[PDB]
Amino acid sequence: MKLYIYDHCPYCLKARMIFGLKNIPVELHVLLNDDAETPTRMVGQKQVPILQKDDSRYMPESMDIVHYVDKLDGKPLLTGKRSPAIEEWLRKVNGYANKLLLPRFAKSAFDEFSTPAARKYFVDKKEASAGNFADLLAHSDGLIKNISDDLRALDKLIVKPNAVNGELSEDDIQLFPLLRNLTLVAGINWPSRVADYRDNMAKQTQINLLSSMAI
Ligand SMILES: N[C@@H](CCC(=O)N[C@@H](CS)C(=O)NCC(=O)O)C(=O)O
Repeated sequence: MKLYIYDHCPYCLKARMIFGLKNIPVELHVLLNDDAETPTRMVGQKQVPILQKDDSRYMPESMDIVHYVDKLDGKPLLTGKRSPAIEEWLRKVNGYANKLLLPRFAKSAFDEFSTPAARKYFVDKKEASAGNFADLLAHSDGLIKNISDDLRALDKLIVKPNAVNGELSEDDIQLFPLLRNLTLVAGINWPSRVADYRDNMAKQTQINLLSSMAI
């Protein structure tokens, strides 16, 4: 199997998580952010992630990829219950986290931005949809306060460091990518159960945190 991604893309992280949790090899390939030709040839639209199955078929959609991979060996791991409280929290934080993440992604040394044109493509598309990056960065301290406050609420919902609801579930798939990407945001106050879950799930999934790149 092969997986076509951007390193910053949370949907790509979801797909990467199931390969890491099950110790399944996969050939990761980062596409440039301005590359429409490759994904459109594969799945008829420009988006990532894209899985190539062993028989050469290409398949988009992070949660279809997660479901497919988790069933291959007949022993799915994502058997635990989801939590309405976690869904509510993610609904709230996914409503604004991009205001912190997008301007920081755009400055950072991710492979999908390795040409000037690919980085500029991201900046121009995302300033159009999310707003002027200088203005988003001007509001960093208020947005960091908001994240830190919301992380204190999440802290009470982290049942175990290895699984947000106590048994591995799709809520780990939905939550970890956001926490991983938030480690790029210098200044966040991380509560202890959230921090332990972040670190434990990074190890289980073999996905790097971005703490060393934080800005
Ligand atoms: N529903 C898709 C969402 C994927 C997605 O929105 N990926 C973003 C990158 S994070 C992307 O491909 N946007 C279009 C682009 O980069 O041209 C999934 O779950 O895989």
